[PDB]
Amino acid sequence: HDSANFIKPTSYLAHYLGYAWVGGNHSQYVGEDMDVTRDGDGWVIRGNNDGGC
Amino acid sequence: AEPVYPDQLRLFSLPVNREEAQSVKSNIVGMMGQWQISGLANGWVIMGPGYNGEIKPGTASNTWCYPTNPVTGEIPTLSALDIPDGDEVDVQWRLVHDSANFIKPTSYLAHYLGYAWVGGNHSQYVGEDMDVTRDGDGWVIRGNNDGGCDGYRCGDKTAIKVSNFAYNLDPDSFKHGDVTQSDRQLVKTVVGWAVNDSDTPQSGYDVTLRYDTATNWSKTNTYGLSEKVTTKNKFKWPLVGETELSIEIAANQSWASQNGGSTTTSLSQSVRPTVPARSKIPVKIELYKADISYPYEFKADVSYDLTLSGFLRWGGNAWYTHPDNRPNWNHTFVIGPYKDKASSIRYQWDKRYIPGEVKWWDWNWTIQQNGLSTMQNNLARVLRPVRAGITGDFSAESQFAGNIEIGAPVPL
Repeated sequence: HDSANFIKPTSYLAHYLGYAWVGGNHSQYVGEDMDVTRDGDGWVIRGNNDGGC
Repeated sequence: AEPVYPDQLRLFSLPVNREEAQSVKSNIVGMMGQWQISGLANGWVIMGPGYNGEIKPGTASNTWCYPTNPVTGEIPTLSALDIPDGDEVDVQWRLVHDSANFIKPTSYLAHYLGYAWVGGNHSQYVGEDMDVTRDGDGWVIRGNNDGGCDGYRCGDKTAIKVSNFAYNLDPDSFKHGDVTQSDRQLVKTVVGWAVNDSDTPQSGYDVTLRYDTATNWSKTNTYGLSEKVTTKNKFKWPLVGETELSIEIAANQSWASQNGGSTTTSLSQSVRPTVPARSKIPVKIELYKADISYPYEFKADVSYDLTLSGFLRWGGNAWYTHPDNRPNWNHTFVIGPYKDKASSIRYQWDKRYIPGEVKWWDWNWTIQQNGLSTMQNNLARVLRPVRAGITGDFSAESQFAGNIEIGAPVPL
């Protein structure tokens, strides 16, 4: 849940390597508007997709 | 950045962040009417049901807030309950027949989680008019049902079951008494001599006796196929005359699979004497099977398994899927040290801030219904430590018993 030391650096790496759409629908910037969830024994971080795009 | 405990959230109509709102989103959105909209900090808005909980930039007439200097709401620790000394069954009897320190706290927990009819027919109050009985190796506590009652399924009362007691001994307290033997049967003996005709003491001697026993098992599955072609003809041959000739060609395939296992028990004994110069020493070893018995005592901390069994109320219960068809439920908690997540009250309480961990009981629901301090005080009593002195007796059949002897030296 740390934005400046985890969520943004990781999002930029995915972006620089060529992964598409690394961000949510309420911001035009990389790593913004990301949702965090607990899933089994790990965690999943993904852009928010409740609105349109 | 920091954990958010939903019981601390306060809505006003005169400030929670976007990141905080998302981590406990389903609690905030649950506490909202359909089509309602409320504000968050820094220009953000959280929308209620019907908008599916959407968090977007915007404004609102009212705001979700979280207090300055919040609390964690941990379960308090109480001092230990002392039970007068006796054997295991006497100590168990004293615990389950205690009304103020056992029967009522346990009854209230079942009630707060949603179990129906936790009480007898001669009182309108929870935990009153309860009967206690001994059943096999455990105890059963249930409301008395000899008179009549009035309510939907009022004859289907909830039971509280107590079993699987365990002891954490104080390291310096354990003692045992005389060990006695009976029904002794001989397995084998050996006798012999160690002889030293040198001018120095010698310790290089060894006599060893060993006895082993074992069992085993296996299972096998076999499948297969076969194909055959045959031809037959008649011919006239020299001297022999008409002959029937038959030729057969065949092939086959087979597959098999096996599983198995075994167990072995082994016991051995040795004697290794030191023998003086110019002397000899006799030795002897014996092995028997025997029934073994002895008395013991110690001081310890008492733990147990607590099981709740009944049906869950239609109007609301704490099971995380909140069923409404009045199903029969059975759940076990371990009152004592941690073993697992499903059975640990402290684990589940402490993790109530993470929605993905709520797989059994919903403790945020119980707080909303009864109050935070209500639930803290009830759980502190349910989990209170218990101590007692224990006396008892050990017995076992067909165990091993032995004897190893080094005799007096004889000069050569």
